[PDB]
Amino acid sequence: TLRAAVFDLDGVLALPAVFGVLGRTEEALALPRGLLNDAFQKGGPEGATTRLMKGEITLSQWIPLMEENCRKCSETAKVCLPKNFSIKEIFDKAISARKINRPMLQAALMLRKKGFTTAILTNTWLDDRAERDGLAQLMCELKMHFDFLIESCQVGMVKPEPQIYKFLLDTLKASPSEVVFLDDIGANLKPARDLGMVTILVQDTDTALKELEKVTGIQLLNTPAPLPTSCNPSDMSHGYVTVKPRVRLHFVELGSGPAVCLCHGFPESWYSWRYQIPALAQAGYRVLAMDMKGYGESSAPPEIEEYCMEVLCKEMVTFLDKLGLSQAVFIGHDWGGMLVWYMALFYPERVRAVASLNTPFIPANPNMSPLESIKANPVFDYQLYFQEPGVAEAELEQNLSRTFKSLFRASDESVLSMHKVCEAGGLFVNSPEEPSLSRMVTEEEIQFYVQQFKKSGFRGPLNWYRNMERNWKWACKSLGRKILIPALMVTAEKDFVLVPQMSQHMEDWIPHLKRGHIEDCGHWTQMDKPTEVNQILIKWLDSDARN
Amino acid sequence: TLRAAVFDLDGVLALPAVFGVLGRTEEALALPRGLLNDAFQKGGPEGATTRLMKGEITLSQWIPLMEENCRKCSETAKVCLPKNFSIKEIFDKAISARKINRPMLQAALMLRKKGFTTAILTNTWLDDRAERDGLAQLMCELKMHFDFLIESCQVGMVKPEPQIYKFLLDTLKASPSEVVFLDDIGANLKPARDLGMVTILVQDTDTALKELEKVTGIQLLNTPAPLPTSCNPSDMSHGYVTVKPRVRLHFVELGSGPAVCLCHGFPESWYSWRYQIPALAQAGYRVLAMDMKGYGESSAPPEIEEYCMEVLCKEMVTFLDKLGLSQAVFIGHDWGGMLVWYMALFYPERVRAVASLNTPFIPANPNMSPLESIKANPVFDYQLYFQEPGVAEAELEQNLSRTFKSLFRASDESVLSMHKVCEAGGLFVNSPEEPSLSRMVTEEEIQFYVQQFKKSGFRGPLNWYRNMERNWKWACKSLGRKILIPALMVTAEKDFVLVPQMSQHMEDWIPHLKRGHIEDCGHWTQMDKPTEVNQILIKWLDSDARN
Ligand SMILES: O=C(O)CNC(=O)NC1CCCCC1
Ligand SMILES: O=C(O)CNC(=O)NC1CCCCC1
Ligand SMILES: [Mg+2]
Ligand SMILES: [Mg+2]
Repeated sequence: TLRAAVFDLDGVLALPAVFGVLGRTEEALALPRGLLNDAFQKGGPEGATTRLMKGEITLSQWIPLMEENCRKCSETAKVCLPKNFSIKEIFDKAISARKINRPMLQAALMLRKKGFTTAILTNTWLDDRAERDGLAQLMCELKMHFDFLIESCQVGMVKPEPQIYKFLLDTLKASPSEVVFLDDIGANLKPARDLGMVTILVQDTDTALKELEKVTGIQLLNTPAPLPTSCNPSDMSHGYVTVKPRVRLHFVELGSGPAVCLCHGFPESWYSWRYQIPALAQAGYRVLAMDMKGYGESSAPPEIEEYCMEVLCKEMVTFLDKLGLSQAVFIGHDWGGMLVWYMALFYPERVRAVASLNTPFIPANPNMSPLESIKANPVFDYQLYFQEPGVAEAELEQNLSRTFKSLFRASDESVLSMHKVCEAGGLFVNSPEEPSLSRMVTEEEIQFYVQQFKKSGFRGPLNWYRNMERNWKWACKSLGRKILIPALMVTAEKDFVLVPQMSQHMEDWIPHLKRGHIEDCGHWTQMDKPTEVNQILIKWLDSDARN
Repeated sequence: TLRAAVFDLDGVLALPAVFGVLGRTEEALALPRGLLNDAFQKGGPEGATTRLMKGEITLSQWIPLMEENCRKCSETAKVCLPKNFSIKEIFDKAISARKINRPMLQAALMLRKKGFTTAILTNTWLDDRAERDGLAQLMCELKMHFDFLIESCQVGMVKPEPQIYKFLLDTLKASPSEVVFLDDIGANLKPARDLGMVTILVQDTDTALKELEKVTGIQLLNTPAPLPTSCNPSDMSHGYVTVKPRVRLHFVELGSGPAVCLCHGFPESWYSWRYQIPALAQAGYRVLAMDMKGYGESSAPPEIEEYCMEVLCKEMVTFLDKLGLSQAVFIGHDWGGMLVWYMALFYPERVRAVASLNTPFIPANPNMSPLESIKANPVFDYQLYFQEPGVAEAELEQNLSRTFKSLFRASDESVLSMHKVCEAGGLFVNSPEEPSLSRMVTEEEIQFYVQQFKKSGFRGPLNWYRNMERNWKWACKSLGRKILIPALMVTAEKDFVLVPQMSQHMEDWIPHLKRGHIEDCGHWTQMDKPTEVNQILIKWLDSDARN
């Protein structure tokens, strides 16, 4: 029956009710109980506040109009008002004080995730205060999590006025019988019920939910803590920068603030950051999730030299150059991590801070060459099998779906022998033709990667592994340096190829290196433990990158 | 003969020579003349500074190494050093003190603009200081104005070492005989001359130029002040955001900082901002030059309603939503200006500040309808001729090249009667088939607009003029409000359709409205007086938007 959940802002998705603050201001200032609220609701339908609620006048225009009310109302009850009394000062404080009632927003999401059409019906105003950005940001966040957002000062109708409820109904394209309306104000519930909608008086959050859980027959309370917000490719802003005649890099941009450039690994995409992209943005940053040269919508020249670490790095400096960014926080995973370490070693000027996940910085050995060293570690055997051009491509491209479902797996799921790969003659030689779906990725998520690699295949990506000798000779130029800029090394316990023990000597080249670890975390960090990663990175960015 | 000009950074394109500061530090601190410089050049080819110059060690690694030198050198001349002596403190100050020697950079540009291949050959270092961003930004600017930038700490060679000069020669793809090398250090000139290159000892800027002007046979000195920097479309970063199922907006992004959204007018493009885009970026902002719905790479649905002011505005709020921007500075011209005024009236929350060029805010008249009002102003007659769908399209699309060359003209150039257009049955009825090339635009610039309008034509753009009634009824909803957020109204003297006298009553609806005017400035402001516009907007942004 029910198919729509509509939430109120002040007192439901947002607390504490910017409203309530009035009652406290009075108690606080020992003012006649209701003095402030009466001046607020003064004029009723023809009130200054009702106007301000219908978008007739701005909040800034209202404040003075709401001051007079505090004098008239004070003139009736035979009272006064302190000298430092400020309606502005009061509301700015009340508003910024209000925060997203997390459990409520989550309850809303759940409903949506299970077929419900969500919407926010609220009696708000046109905020032109200097601190208006407060609201702006709060909404900037809530907005995305709801199909609709019906603002009073926008639709020219406020709440109890039935008109708006017909509007809501008509907007949702649903009849009262299949809609749940939650408000903290009783009056706003009647019109709702008179239409025959399920209404819930939201007093204490937990109870409202109980009723909601009840009426909707979905478990909203004491429910497992979700995964961070994932972003829909088609809703993202896509960016393209030509760094060289035949090379254009594609990236997804979201947020404002210190620029944080995310460089995924092999064989991934910008999408590999789908969980930290909103989080970090929301965290106060301007996230630039890259599509590393050779992947997704980025250029993939066939040439192997085109993917040596030096070239790749210069192109990233150029990417910044073209974008007008002097610096930028570089956070990389897998190959991306290798890339950002060399970005801090050759372009400190452009790297605001450096951070790597799984990939440890290990100064190249002046004597022994890469090929030799790699051969000295059964786990890296897969890298040798990536040398012969075409060979690896053929297997990986054979069945994209199977390729990604076989790769992207938790540490406990495995299904890909990694020891004797060159020996087995293949990476999948003894793997299922139809691998089970990993916990980390949904069918869609995998198909996204598929369509992406259908463009340029695995030749470009694989070439990242085909410049060992070159990258080595380059790295040798930096054997005298040291990472002195803010750095963070996040290691993942259950990563059996990029084992944490490999980063134990990093502090020698990176003295003030900070760290992070993650339990039961396979190689595919972003996907495996998204919450932990966002938490770890934001904490670090906030203390070392925002400066 | 000459075809290449290579400039040194410290002492040529950048002053005052971060170097020289040493001599002053000594004089300042009454230190034995050269004490500090000797500790600096200590070790010669095998010096700590030579290493740091070849990229062997970072500046941060060097500082301590350069301190010891100040003790050894002080130990020889029988001297000491104050307690608050800091090599770090000294250099940070010296470096941020250095600025782009404007006349020199300009001289360089000129040369390039006249066929010269320019390049910066410098003995720099890997700056990993906390204030490294200083250099980063200075280079971020110089870099673009030169074909090449050969850094010592990057190429593994410092200056006098001939190797680098062969490198320069080989990089420029030119022989000594056709290259001019300018340095403030004599030693760096010999290797140059030994190759047979024209060298110029740069002491005082003006003289160096005189010699340069001489050797190159091009007037570099006392030459007219150029136009701001224009941006090459193919070098710009392009962004795409889908705001609705069938609507994707295209924009050009450059810079970092408060987001400033530029909304061009009819019939233009993001390119109409080609002069303020770098300037503003360089000014400390994140410029987002839009391609307004109906233009360039943006979607152009045929529907007329799709271009009413309300719809257009919601889509801009969505553009922000998708980009993760809570606010944004909206600056518009012509129709764009009309758009940003309504953006401040319906979405104050999202507009950090509002600014308009030419277009004045004029509250809609509750009684009289648009059609009627417009008919009451012979100059607006052109707008009536834009009503009948197809008609205007046919003429404007007939000859794009002629269309734009006829439109984009200084106030003194004219060539398009505007009075009786509906009467003449056409906007070009008595205009040349091959209009002369305006001072404001080069042939290429015009052809850019052409190729752009070859995509969606003039139907989309023209529809902006086809929603009068609708926009009117919408505007009436805001007749009670007022623009209380930071606003700037820039008027152009010689604009005969959007005359300055039309903005004389704005302060009534926008109390704290700031202003700007421009002399002899036709309608096409961005193009007519680019310098004045950048100056006006940056001044305002810096005091009202950066806050
Ligand atoms: O480039 C590096 O330094 C190390 N890269 C990897 O370990 N990549 C994974 C690819 C997928 C299978 C596991 C290893
Ligand atoms: O939209 C408005 O409010 C006013 N627009 C114009 O004046 N546009 C120009 C187009 C090219 C010819 C001159 C007028
Ligand atoms: Mg409420
Ligand atoms: Mg010099």
